[PDB]
Amino acid sequence: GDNPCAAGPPVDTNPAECCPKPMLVDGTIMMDCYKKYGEQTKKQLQMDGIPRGCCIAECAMNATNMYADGMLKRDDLSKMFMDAVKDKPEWMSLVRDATNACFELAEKKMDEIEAGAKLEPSFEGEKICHPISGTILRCMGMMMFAQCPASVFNVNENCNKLREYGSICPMI
Amino acid sequence: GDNPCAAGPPVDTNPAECCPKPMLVDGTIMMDCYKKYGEQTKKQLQMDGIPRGCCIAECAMNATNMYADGMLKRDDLSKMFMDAVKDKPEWMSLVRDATNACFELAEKKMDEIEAGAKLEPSFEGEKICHPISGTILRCMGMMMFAQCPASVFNVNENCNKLREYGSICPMI
Repeated sequence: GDNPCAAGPPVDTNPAECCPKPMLVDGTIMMDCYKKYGEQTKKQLQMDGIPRGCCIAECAMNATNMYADGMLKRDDLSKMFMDAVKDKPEWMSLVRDATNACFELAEKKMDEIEAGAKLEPSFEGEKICHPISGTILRCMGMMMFAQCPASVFNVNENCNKLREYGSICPMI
Repeated sequence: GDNPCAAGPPVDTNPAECCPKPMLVDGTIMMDCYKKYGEQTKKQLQMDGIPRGCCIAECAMNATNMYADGMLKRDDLSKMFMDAVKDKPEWMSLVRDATNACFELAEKKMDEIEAGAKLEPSFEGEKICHPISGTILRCMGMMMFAQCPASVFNVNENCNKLREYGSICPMI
């Protein structure tokens, strides 16, 4: 009632069911990528200090031949993204916008990412990946929840409470 | 296991319990502003067309003498934000950046923001707000969840899976 942000989220609500977000990179690559590098990233998530590069993310960008020499091909990556939504126009609008946001926003933490990229394995079999991918690939993902197309959003008592929670509460 | 983003989040996990995010605007002001314009804002989420301005935010930006003539006082707001977290240096780093991100992201969607300010009330008794207030503060609100200091975050099974969820699932 009075305190919605006390309550927390709606219980059995899946944001992908509330919002059918598209593949900017093929869904089966990430399943593969996660299963490969999921266990490590979940550790690295709980580490302090300089943030460690997300290996799922570099593994995915490698596969699509977008990453090379510490470099993600922004130029090539965009169109790669533009092509996914050739089939869903309501998303075309968002993705274009989100791209330069993610990239130019990534430009702010260049010095921290540059630091993140130089690190050595925290234990046996830790793969040190360049964090740039995971910036962009997380950034893009978070971005697509945030401005879900009014045309694609799944509306219901739950998903409404869900959109309502996430929309109002962060500032509350 | 393999698909964590299938399972969804844990149900009884508060993102603010996992991260006791600071009040940059008095926690009780938002209660009032929410209590006043809450029903109205929850409608506008479901409305189409040009995005409608968040009034809670505008009301809060008013009360703290930050909103005036359709213009948010960037300088004073900047300064107001430090004053909240002067007592939490672990947040200062974050707060400064989030300030400039939120503003500069708002710089991107200006022509879209401008349209929202010109709209006409959809019926009897709609109060129309400038979307800038709700823009910056929603941006601001999500950011500190997003960059919750490893020093501030509560470590436990839930809060850890939760973090694990939010970092990895958006990109899947």
